[PDB]
Amino acid sequence: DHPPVFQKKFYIGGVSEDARMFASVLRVKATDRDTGNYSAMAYRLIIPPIKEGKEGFVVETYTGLIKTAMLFHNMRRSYFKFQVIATDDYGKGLSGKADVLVSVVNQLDMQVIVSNVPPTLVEKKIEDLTEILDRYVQEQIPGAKVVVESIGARRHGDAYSLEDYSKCDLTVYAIDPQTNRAIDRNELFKFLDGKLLDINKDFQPYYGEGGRILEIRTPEAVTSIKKRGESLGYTEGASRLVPR
Ligand SMILES: *[C@H]1O[C@H](CO)[C@@H](O)[C@H](O)[C@@H]1O
Repeated sequence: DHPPVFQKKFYIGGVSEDARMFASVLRVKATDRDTGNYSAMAYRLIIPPIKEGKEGFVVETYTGLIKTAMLFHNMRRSYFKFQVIATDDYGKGLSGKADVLVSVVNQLDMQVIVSNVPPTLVEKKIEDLTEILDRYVQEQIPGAKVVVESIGARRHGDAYSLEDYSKCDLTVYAIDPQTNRAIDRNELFKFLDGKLLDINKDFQPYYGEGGRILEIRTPEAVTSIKKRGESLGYTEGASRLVPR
């Protein structure tokens, strides 16, 4: 008689500082090893105490969806290590467990993947596309996890203020469980841009003929942060100050 087994031993996710209350973070799932059943699994989180009556995150008991339960203003680099449990038979059966890491980021952690297909196409296939991106990042940083911040129209024009809904801006970041924070955005750029032709070939079954990533770019918000004189420090190979 065997306990529920989570599909991953370790779920990694992220939230941005501006995430709304009860925003989706990630979904967990456990099944019975012998039958594959999962229709009666009750999911619960085990989170350490948080100040001020905040609860951090909740999980939908019967769907496994983890959602935010507090705001994350100014909390870039905060991290939440907790557990999720699954108990079969609506709580009356055996239990399994997995670890969870959620890291807080902002636009200083992100890169924009620009594609020549509409955002609805990218969104529809996002699970398969994220898994491909994971593979390339994990070759450089084992165990890292790519997270999708947003999928939208391609931004362009002055200050990237115009929207082209026939193309797509896919804003991503990656969380490193060794550091409990995001991978440096310029390292993330190097990982993706350096393999852009290989990633494009892997994306072909999903983007269709003629579809490809056009470029990787840094969010416009990063330029606004430097103009305000924030997060500026030393970086390697340059005398110009770049936001951290
Ligand atoms: C809730 O929705 C987010 C995206 O909005 C997913 O990334 C997550 O896995 C869950 O399905």
